[PDB]
Amino acid sequence: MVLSEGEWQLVLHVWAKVEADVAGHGQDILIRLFKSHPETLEKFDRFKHLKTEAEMKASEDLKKHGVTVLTALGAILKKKGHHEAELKPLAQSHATKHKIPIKYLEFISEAIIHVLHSRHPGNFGADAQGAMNKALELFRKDIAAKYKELGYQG
Ligand code: HEM
Repeated sequence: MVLSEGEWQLVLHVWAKVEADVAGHGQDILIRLFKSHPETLEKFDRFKHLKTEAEMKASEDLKKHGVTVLTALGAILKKKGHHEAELKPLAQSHATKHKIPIKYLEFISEAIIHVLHSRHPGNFGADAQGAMNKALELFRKDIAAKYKELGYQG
């Protein structure tokens, strides 16, 4: 796939709003993912035990991980499609160490779009949401292709 420049602009314009509060968005997004798809919490041997949303909100470790995830995702989006380098180490650890199925990257893509929609309705109308979905599908497609080369296509 190839996004046009206008689509990238819509993606980087709402992302600049996320970046005003990286740790708060990270929390929202991971909690929305775990609530929606509790099976994904099992992949975290660190958080696994968190039983409620209140516990999740209070977990300092969870919030740090959220900042890690978003920082890496933001560095990938800012490349505007030229992200091969950034993807390599990410696809190797998720395919060999963590073992995250493509299906779970779709689930978090959904949680990212839900949260931007709630927190930025004015910078996240239909065209901007289509552009963000297109940028995340691109991301999932390049990752999936690297999974296959690494031997996982999981
Ligand atoms: C936008 C998608 C994602 C990005 C950009 C991302 C990024 C990262 C980064 C940068 C790290 C630390 C470095 C590393 O281990 O590679 C990480 C660790 C991890 N990620 Fe991903 N991740 C994403 C999605 C997921 C999803 C969907 C899950 C599972 C449901 C997941 C599970 C984990 C786990 C198990 C770790 C290790 C956490 C800890 O033990 O420290 N990741 N991820």
